Amino acid sequence: GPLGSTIITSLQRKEGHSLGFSITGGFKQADGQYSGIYISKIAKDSIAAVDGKLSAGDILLKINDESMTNVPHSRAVQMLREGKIITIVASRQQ
Amino acid sequence: GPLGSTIITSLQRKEGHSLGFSITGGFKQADGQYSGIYISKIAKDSIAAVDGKLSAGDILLKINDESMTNVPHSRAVQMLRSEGKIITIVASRQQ
Repeated sequence: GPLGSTIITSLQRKEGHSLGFSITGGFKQADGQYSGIYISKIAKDSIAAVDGKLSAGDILLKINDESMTNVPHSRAVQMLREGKIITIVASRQQ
Repeated sequence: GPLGSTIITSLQRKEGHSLGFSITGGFKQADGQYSGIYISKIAKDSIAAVDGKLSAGDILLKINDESMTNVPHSRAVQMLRSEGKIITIVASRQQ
């Protein structure tokens, strides 16, 4: 059956470091909605990697009280570029 | 690599009929959060099946302005029973 772990983690920006994960998705669908946004890769040496909670393939659902569902790619990027503390809610399918 | 279609659809209850889809998930995790809620099955003859947008395996993210993320299973059931004639559902289909 379908299984989905709910991942919640808070990351602290470090001067000179980025969060260290790339994202994909958030594409405009023919029906007008925007596709889901996923974590594509995580740099082995980065704040997210050291945290260890997130993983590539996770779907991003929330970033600092901002929903990522039916949201364009550019908006999710701009929202991750925002304060010192970034609380992320994602889902990991298995 | 990962791709996910965002499905949004509004269903109308029919007097004498139920929505006609079962759900699974919403289990309490060791970290305290509740797992995602998925559509398990859809009755071949039901409002959701006739609508055709939803499918088994889709993860439910929103039901009539109520988030389904980090929500226990019983709460999702009660919210899919305490909802009015119109049910607006937002889910994601992974491929």
